[PDB]
Amino acid sequence: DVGRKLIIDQNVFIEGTLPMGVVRPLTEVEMDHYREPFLNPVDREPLWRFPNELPIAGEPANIVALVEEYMDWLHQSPVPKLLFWGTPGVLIPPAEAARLAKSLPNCKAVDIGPGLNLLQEDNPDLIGSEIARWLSTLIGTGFPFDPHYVEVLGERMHYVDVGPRDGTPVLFLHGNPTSSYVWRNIIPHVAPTHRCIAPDLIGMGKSDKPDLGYFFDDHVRFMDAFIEALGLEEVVLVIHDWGSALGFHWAKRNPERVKGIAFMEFIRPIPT
Repeated sequence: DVGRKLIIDQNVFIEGTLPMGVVRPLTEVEMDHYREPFLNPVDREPLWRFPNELPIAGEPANIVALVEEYMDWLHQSPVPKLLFWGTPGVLIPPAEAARLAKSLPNCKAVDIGPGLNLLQEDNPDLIGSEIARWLSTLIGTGFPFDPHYVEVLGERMHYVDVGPRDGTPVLFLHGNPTSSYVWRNIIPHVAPTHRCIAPDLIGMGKSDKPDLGYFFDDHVRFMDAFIEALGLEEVVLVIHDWGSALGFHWAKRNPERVKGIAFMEFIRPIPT
């Protein structure tokens, strides 16, 4: 497979596909932070498995059914929702995003303007502040955060933990091919009032990277165990890309524990 050779050996997903998910040009110091987890090609299996797990034309059936179920849940749920989107987008066209805010119950839409997939890198000030104005009702290239580590299923996962200890914590779930680094400029707009937790997915960021196939079920197992390892009860979700698949799948299974979902460029079944 030549496609797999480019993603694994030539790192095309990091050096090519990821810059095509941001409208503005990144800097070499920002790209160094996205490169650092995947310096060794043997650590790049998540970069290849994630797009091969996308729900496209009814395959893979296990993902398509899972995503259909939480999309069905989201349309039935009264949980407050906040939907960011940009033009032209990547996973969500601007027309389908605005139509989704109509159909979803209790959903506020936010036009961010210019955006592809990494809307956090194009306009982190609108996203972080509109989240803060939303939680009330209920640029930096470094990573200035203390590394917290918790043992999960025999492996060790890294996460960001800032903000007050009381109240409802806010769980930030990144996607492919990022890490908690993608929330570095959103978190400061929320940390002064609400606890902010931003884990790195297993095999990504600073978390441990075992010899796994890194299917979606692998992330589900590790993210379920992460949330119980931290002792989180009720949470607010801020989810993006494949993190939205984890966030929505966990919210569908534990709807009484979710107080609000802010999402953008999320996972949905694609007919063609």
